[PDB]
Amino acid sequence: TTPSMEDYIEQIYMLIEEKGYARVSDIAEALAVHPSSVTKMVQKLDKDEYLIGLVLTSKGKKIGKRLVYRHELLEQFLRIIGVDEEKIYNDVEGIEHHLSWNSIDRIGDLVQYFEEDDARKKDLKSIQKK
Amino acid sequence: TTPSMEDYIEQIYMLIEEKGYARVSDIAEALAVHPSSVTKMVQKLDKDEYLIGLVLTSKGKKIGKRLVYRHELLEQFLRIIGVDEEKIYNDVEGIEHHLSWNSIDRIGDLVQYFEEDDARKKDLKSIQKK
Ligand SMILES: [Mn+2]
Ligand SMILES: [Mn+2]
Ligand SMILES: [Mn+2]
Ligand SMILES: [Mn+2]
Repeated sequence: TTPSMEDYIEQIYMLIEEKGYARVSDIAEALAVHPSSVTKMVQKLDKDEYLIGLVLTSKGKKIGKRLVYRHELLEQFLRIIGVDEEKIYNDVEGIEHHLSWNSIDRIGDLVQYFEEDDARKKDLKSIQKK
Repeated sequence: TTPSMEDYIEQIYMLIEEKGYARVSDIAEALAVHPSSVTKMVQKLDKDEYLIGLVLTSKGKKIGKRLVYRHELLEQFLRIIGVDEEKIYNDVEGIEHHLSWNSIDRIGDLVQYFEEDDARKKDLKSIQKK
C-alpha cells in the first residue's frame, strides 16, 4: 500500500497495544511529526477503512499485527547475524516497509535455521572472526 | 550523502562502467525521472565534490564502487536464502540505501557462510520445506 501509511498503522497498533489507545499527541510524538500532519493521515486511514479515540478496523489490526511481526523478525535477523545492537533499530526502521513478503518469509526461515542448531551460530561467528 | 544522492551515484557509476560515460538522458531514463530532476541532483553532486561529460571524482568513484558491491551482495543474499529471483531486484533497490555498513558486512559474512559449504545451503533449503 504505502510505506508512510504502514508506518502509521504500525505505530498506532503499538500504541493501542502499549496503552490501550492511540492519542494524536502520542502518535505525533512517536513519529516525530507535527500533530496536524497526523490529523491528515488519520483522516486518510479512515477513508481507506483502516480505522474509525481512534480505533483500528479488523483490516487495520491485521496489518498492524503483521507490521509488528515483521519489525520484530528483522531485529532478530540482524541480531542473529551479529549486527551491533545499537544499530539494529534504525536499520530495521528503514528497510522493513521495502521488503516483499517473499523476502520476509525467507528471512524467517533463515532465523529458524540458526535457531535449531547453535553450532550454526558458532560457525557463522567464526567466519566473522576470519 | 542522502539515499537519493547515493542512488544517483550508483546509477552514474554503473553507466560509466557500462558505456564508458554517463549522459543526463541515460540517467534520466534509467531512473525514470525528468531531466530537470537529474540536472538539479548532478549540480548538487558537483557542489559536494562527487563529480564534475559527467565525470566522477575519486570521492564519487569510491562511493560508486561501494554501492555496486552492496547492490550485488544484497541480491546474492536474497538469492541464497531462496527469494524468488523475480522479486529480488525491487527489494534490493528499496533497502540498499537504508542499511548500516555494519549490517552490510555481517550480511557479507552470512553470504560467505553459505558459499563456503553447500551442505549449509541444503540444510537451509530443508527448513523451507517444513
Ligand atoms: Mn515502521
Ligand atoms: Mn518498525
Ligand atoms: Mn540504489
Ligand atoms: Mn541498486
